[PDB]
Amino acid sequence: MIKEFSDPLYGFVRVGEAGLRLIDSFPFQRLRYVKQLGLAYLVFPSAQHTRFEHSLGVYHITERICESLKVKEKELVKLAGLLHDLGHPPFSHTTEVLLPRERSHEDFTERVIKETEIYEILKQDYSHEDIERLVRITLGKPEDEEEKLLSEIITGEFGSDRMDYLRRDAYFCGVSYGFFDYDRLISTLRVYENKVVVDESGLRALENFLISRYFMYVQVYFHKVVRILSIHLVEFLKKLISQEDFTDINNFLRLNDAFVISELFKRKAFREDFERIFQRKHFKTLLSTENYEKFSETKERLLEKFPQEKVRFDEVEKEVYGGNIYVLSSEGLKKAHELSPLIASLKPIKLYRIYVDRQLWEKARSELK
Amino acid sequence: MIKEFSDPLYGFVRVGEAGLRLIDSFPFQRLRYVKQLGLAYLVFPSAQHTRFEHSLGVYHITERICESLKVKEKELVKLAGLLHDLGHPPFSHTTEVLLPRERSHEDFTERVIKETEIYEILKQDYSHEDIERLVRITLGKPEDEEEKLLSEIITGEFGSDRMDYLRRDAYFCGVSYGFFDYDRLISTLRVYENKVVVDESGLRALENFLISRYFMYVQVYFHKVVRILSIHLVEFLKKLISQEDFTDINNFLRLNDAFVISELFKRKAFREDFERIFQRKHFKTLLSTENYEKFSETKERLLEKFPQEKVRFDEVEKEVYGGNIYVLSSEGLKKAHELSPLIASLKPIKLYRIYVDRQLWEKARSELK
Amino acid sequence: MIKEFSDPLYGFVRVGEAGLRLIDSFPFQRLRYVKQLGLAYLVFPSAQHTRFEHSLGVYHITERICESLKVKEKELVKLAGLLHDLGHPPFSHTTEVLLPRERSHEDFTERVIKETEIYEILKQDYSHEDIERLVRITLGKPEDEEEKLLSEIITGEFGSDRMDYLRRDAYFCGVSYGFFDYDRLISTLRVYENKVVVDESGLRALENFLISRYFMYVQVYFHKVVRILSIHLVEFLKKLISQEDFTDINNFLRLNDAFVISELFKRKAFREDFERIFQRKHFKTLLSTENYEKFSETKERLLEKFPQEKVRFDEVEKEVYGGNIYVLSSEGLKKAHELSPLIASLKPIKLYRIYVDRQLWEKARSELK
Amino acid sequence: MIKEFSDPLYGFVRVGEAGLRLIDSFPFQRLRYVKQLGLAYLVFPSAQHTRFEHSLGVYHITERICESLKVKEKELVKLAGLLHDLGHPPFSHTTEVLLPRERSHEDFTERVIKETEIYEILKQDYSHEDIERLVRITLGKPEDEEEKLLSEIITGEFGSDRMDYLRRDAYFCGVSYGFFDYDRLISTLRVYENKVVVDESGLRALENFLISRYFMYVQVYFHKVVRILSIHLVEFLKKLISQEDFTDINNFLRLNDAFVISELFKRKAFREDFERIFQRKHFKTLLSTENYEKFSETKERLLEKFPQEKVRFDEVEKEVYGGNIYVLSSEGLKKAHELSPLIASLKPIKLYRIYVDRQLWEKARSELK
Ligand SMILES: Nc1nc2c(ncn2[C@@H]2O[C@H](COP(=O)(O)OP(=O)(O)O)[C@@H](O)[C@H]2O)c(=O)[nH]1
Ligand SMILES: Nc1nc2c(ncn2[C@@H]2O[C@H](COP(=O)(O)OP(=O)(O)O)[C@@H](O)[C@H]2O)c(=O)[nH]1
Ligand SMILES: Nc1nc2c(ncn2[C@@H]2O[C@H](COP(=O)(O)OP(=O)(O)O)[C@@H](O)[C@H]2O)c(=O)[nH]1
Ligand SMILES: Nc1nc2c(ncn2[C@@H]2O[C@H](COP(=O)(O)OP(=O)(O)O)[C@@H](O)[C@H]2O)c(=O)[nH]1
Ligand SMILES: [Br-]
Ligand SMILES: [Br-]
Ligand SMILES: [Cl-]
Ligand SMILES: [Cl-]
Ligand SMILES: [Cl-]
Ligand SMILES: [Cl-]
Ligand SMILES: [Cl-]
Ligand SMILES: [Cl-]
Ligand SMILES: [Cl-]
Ligand SMILES: [Cl-]
Ligand SMILES: [Cl-]
Ligand SMILES: [Cl-]
Ligand SMILES: [Zn+2]
Ligand SMILES: [Zn+2]
Ligand SMILES: [Zn+2]
Ligand SMILES: [Zn+2]
Repeated sequence: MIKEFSDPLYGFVRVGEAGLRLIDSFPFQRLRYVKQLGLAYLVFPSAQHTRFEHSLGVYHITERICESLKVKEKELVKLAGLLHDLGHPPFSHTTEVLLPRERSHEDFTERVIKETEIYEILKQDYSHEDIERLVRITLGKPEDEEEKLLSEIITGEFGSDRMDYLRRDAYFCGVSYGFFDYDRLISTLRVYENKVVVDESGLRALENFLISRYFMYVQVYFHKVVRILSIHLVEFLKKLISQEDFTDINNFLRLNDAFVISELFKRKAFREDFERIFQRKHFKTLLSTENYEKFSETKERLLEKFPQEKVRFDEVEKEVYGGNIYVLSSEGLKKAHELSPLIASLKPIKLYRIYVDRQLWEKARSELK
Repeated sequence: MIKEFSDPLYGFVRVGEAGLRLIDSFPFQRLRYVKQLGLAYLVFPSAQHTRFEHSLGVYHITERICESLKVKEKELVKLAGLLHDLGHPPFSHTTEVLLPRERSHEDFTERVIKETEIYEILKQDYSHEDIERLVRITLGKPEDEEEKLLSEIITGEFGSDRMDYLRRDAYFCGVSYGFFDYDRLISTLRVYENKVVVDESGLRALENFLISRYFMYVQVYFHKVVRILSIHLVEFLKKLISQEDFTDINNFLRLNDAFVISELFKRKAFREDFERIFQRKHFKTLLSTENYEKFSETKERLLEKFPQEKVRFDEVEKEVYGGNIYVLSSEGLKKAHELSPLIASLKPIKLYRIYVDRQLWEKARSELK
Repeated sequence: MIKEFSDPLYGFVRVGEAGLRLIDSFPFQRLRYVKQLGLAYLVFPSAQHTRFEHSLGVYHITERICESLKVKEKELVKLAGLLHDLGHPPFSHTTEVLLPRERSHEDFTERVIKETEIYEILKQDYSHEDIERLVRITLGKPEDEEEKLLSEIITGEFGSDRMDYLRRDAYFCGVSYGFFDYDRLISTLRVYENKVVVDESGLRALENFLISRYFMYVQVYFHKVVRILSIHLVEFLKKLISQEDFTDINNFLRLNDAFVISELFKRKAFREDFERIFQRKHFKTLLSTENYEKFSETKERLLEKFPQEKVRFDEVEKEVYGGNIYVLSSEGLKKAHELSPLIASLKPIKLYRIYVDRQLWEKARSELK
Repeated sequence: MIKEFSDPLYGFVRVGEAGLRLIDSFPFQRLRYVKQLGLAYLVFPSAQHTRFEHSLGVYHITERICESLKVKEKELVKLAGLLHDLGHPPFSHTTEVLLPRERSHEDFTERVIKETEIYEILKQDYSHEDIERLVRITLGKPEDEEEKLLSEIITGEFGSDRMDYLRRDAYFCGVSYGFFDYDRLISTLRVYENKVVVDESGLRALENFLISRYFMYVQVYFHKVVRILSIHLVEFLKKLISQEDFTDINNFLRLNDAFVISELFKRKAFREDFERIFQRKHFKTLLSTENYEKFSETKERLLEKFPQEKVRFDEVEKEVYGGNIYVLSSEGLKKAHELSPLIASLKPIKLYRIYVDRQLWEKARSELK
């Protein structure tokens, strides 16, 4: 009826019968073989956590938020959270790689829910219409204001998805700045005018959350080496799937880290990809800057001199505060930046990197600056 | 010879023989009877830590920083850290009330070191000249470059004094928002051009340190009730020291928290002081705002209707980053804001408060809206 | 209506209107001036926490346990927990000192509840009969099986009193072994046959709790120096109160740490007490042993040779597991030691100490072993 | 020259050039593909940590212990710590299945060090003789007293190997019951009479270490489902290595977790193995008891009615304290139980389990009661 799972992020996650049935299905079990952070373990060696544990964590936090917000459709929203990652391919930024292969561009999460045993499991407790609702909610495609609130609980600025992965990524990578008082923040959330908002008692908790998110992006998600390994990985994965066909969902489901890593370790047609990823031959950071003009002028000089195939450019950006968070004050709604100098200080992260083939690095360095 | 003291911040603090002799003296033991945060325990109940434990913590953090920086004169700077608080008067913001009531203005820390057994104790290990250098170092008044480096270790922006109190204040108040473990920050410190600077590998640790400091200010030091209690206390302390004579250092040494409180709890002349501070009859916050114009305008309308005696004003304007921290880059020494857009962007804290006698509070409220 | 208090042990403690009224009374405020651990700060310098914060913590944990156990009289039990320490005198083991003074030997907690403004505050919400019930519950003097369950929630083996002070004492003294997963233990508690019992899912949590309790006793409560300072303190306090009269409860209420410490610091008739406690002249540990026979034979030799006034003996004992804890298993109640080798291993702590005047220590050492 | 690796257990692990050259070799990188705890992640989902991170942690803890103990041959013992796992075969309890399938029985750790690039790498820094000493030290087979001391640092009861895995296993499994920070224990270690011993000031830290180890055994290593999964895995692994030839070391090196799992997930011969391990069809626990007689009697009645193939038995009998740890007292060297009644009293863990095919489980249950 209820089973407990140890999770070092929370203590224990209690899961009821519907979640357990889903957990034991083949598509959910597959997530144990998909690292949350892809190749990041090559930089942060303890980053071994998988999408399976993250999905359990999302279910847990979704439950907590639904409890705090007194949401009526609690069980349906918890399952939406649990199943949020079913269609995630192995690695980072590789949904954009898979989608253009299949003719429909149908989201893989929607497909795994509707085309596998997951669909049958859900029907035990829900109508097909409620299942369509859970698909909209989990994919962030609400059709009305009711679904919008429920979807925000998982995918919003305070969503259970983000709350779990920020803390889980911090815990495994070893980044103490990524922790925030999730418990206190959840307790200060309110529904107001069909929005999830923060009570003014939660203003420090909100600051801490936004700042923790800043640290995770600068330290881990935008780490210069994590990014170039991902660049090499995606170029490889583009080749591997180039003639693969996803009309059969089982060709998606057979995609896990090990499958891709094995093709890389064994086929000699991919030796170059293999070296760039696994033998420390990734292109080397020539420039990392917050100054777009400096980046652009260096990029231009390099491309005048070096062939394009020997360089890579990466422009990364993330709003730390997107201007759309309300704080419920004594005098009604206000925007968080009106009340917080810290939130008021927050600007988008903008980082520009140039990487070069290890053979040309010295030449590119001296003949360019 | 070497004794260990339990300290929940650090595990144990190990102290050598010179430090123990100093710890055992009466002017150091006095610090056990002066709360680090004065009356803050009336708002944050667990803020019971004293200047005694803080001083042991400063000694321990000074040791650590000297170890990281490979400082020659380690023992002397450790002792300068240890004795840094000898001249502190009970509660907060009290130095400025005692100095005018003393003819020459001499710093009480220097007086306690020179006019009590502390001097004889230090003379066992240090020359007359090194004791004068210890005094300058501890007061932040160096006369040369060696003294300036050593003084920076204790009193600088991330000096051992601040590193200990920010962490200890958070630990005892219960402030779960900052990350307060500066082991990483300490490890990335360097001496360059005779300054304590941060290596670029410590940029994130420096960001975390400045954010943790912002949280302590907004949550604790500038808490609106903490501030009004201190306003009441300081008014009283001035009456109590109308014209006390500090020519005899023992009249300073007898000032501890219990002495001040007893003088209050007992005398019928000081009854309204007692009520405002200890019977929860402090002036009530009418306005707390970040807008100087709203403050100025409310102050005007208010002083039209009510007498000055029945109101108190408080202006807090505090820099979260002072523009004077160096980071050692591969390109040489930079200002921290030159390398961290986030630090470059941290805004100052600006808060304006108006407090009114609790009897007139409802009267003042509706008469202003 | 609800006020939040920061407590580093829990985050925030939320207190309703009845608790707030009680908190702001003179007898509850007095507890801010009574250190939980008495003179232990002379050994563990950060042990500055007071009975005021402990009482708030007891209220908080009582609420949590009542919630987990679905107790009907939740509010009355929470207040019983909040008011549990009202009659605690300053220091350790000094209730046994005060009781024989007053003619009635009435418990001081009962007296403070019934003879001060506390009584009037409680009547706002409860009948005098319910107030008598709260007195029985808080003092562990239940009159029937209903009251017995409620009283166990506060004063039992898993009581909220113990759960708070073990963790609070660990947090402030700096003893990491004294922490246990209080949250998990509370969640596995059950009421069965009018007893608080532990579900079998909580068996590890129970082991951890009992072991944490072991560490606190060996490291802190029975620390050899903590004990001899308490021995000197109690002998002093016996003198101070010898002719004091407690028929007026205000003579109890004026007893706080500062009052006693001041009599000690200022009256020269007590110079010897003062030195033994505050000038490092406490009797020195000559023998500390688990072997009663070795203790007894050494005690006899010393008393043949030295006058009794120059030695002190201390026999300390504590059951770590008292054989009276039930675990609700699949096949009904069992005793914890049937299921746990760790609990099965636990024997009473038995420690025997001899202390001697610092003048006779060397003579006692050589002329005795 | 010196590189830093994030490790959530320690902050960062700093490695010098000899260690980096070893870390970058293929036999060391293999360890990234072998989970520390085998199949435990099927019960404790976050148990994803690998032998790679564990080996870096052993290197780091070895460094720390050499620093505390002032060990001359620090670099050599650190490298012995680093390479300790080179010969580990994927999953748990697998050494004993590989050794009989290899003619001479030579330890695979020694083979990997001598028969791969590891040897050439070590020869850059160490003589032929020091490499033979490193091998003995790491295998716990010393030939003299220096080698024995160094080997104790890694493989002893509180060796760096155990200190790291107990803490790392707790951190990733989520075991909140022990205290697993052994900084204090390390600081109290001494070398006496050429043994690693504990100073009496570390008696409590030693008690905590042994209790923390008890918790890991009862909660994780002896978890009834963890044990049955390993029983199924080991039966399969034996079939897979019926007669594989390990004369070529590359046939050992190609054994990682994914290789074993692939061999299973794919071949139709191994289908019931696959189901028992990966499709939650493991034999179900019929009996778990501490009573050998109940075990023996249930085993008998059971084997009367059901065939051997449909049942599995497991006997676990593990010493929580082995009687062979020394504590340096003021009276000289003692056994730990001579000084700690609690350690003297810790009982062994004894657990007997009977598991049955999940089809026959209800049939076996009521036929036995
Ligand atoms: N060399 C090496 N570094 C690793 C490994 N795993 C994690 N790391 C860390 O991640 C970083 C990888 O960057 P690297 O490829 O060496 O390029 P770098 O930025 O010039 O040092 C290193 O600095 C290490 O701190 C590993 O297996 N080998
Ligand atoms: N009333 C009261 N509040 C306390 C006490 N100790 C700490 N606090 C905390 O102090 C804060 C504000 O106190 P209060 O005097 O009631 O000011 P106000 O509520 O802002 O008008 C609240 O967070 C209380 O939780 C106490 O003894 N009495
Ligand atoms: N000397 C000294 N020790 C203190 C003080 N506060 C805490 N301690 C600690 O508590 C212990 C007190 O014991 P002490 O009176 O010195 O007798 P000891 O057991 O022989 O060291 C010391 O070992 C210190 O670790 C203090 O003010 N002075
Ligand atoms: N059913 C199931 N349990 C899991 C899984 N991963 C971890 N667990 C935990 O594994 C434990 C026991 O698993 P199970 O196979 O159901 O054995 P049983 O419940 O004791 O018969 C429970 O604590 C689960 O919470 C999973 O994928 N499926
Ligand atoms: Br569920
Ligand atoms: Br209440
Ligand atoms: Cl939680
Ligand atoms: Cl990736
Ligand atoms: Cl995010
Ligand atoms: Cl010293
Ligand atoms: Cl103050
Ligand atoms: Cl809590
Ligand atoms: Cl005491
Ligand atoms: Cl107790
Ligand atoms: Cl090295
Ligand atoms: Cl295994
Ligand atoms: Zn997600
Ligand atoms: Zn200070
Ligand atoms: Zn209590
Ligand atoms: Zn190992």
